[PDB]
Amino acid sequence: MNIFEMLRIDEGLRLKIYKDTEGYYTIGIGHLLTKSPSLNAAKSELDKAIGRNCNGVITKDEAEKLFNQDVDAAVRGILRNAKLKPVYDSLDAVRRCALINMVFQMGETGVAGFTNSLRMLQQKRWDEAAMNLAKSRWYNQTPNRAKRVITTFRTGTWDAYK
Ligand SMILES: [Cl-]
Ligand SMILES: [Cl-]
Repeated sequence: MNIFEMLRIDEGLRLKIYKDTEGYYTIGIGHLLTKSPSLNAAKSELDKAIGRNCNGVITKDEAEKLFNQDVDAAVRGILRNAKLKPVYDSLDAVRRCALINMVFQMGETGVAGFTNSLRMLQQKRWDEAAMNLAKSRWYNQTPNRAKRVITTFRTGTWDAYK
């Protein structure tokens, strides 16, 4: 198992513009296009991201390209973030993937706001951090996915995904 496989399971793959769980226009493997209510704005953002007239549809290849970009951006973002970097540095390989997952989903900023949880992960207090992570909007809105990420942090293994 690796980050790509992990995220492919949590996000799915769709080749046509769709609304995410929060109602935002998205495509491919969890690639947010926009938070605007306008399908056109979405369609516009899409073409700009692909560089062609897409008419709201893309190919698999294109979906995978956006995915590679997004994963790279997430890692780089973590590594640039004063709050995130130290946490990342302190973790083992598996749990690092869990932190990338959260960043991909919620943004650097979003994750950086899980102050208490971050401190606990940094102190290697697995069970405590898991419980704290659970007390969040995130957990309440997408519980199955949250639970998978949380178990990953708790155990340090890929069991939730197997
Ligand atoms: Cl809560
Ligand atoms: Cl879910």
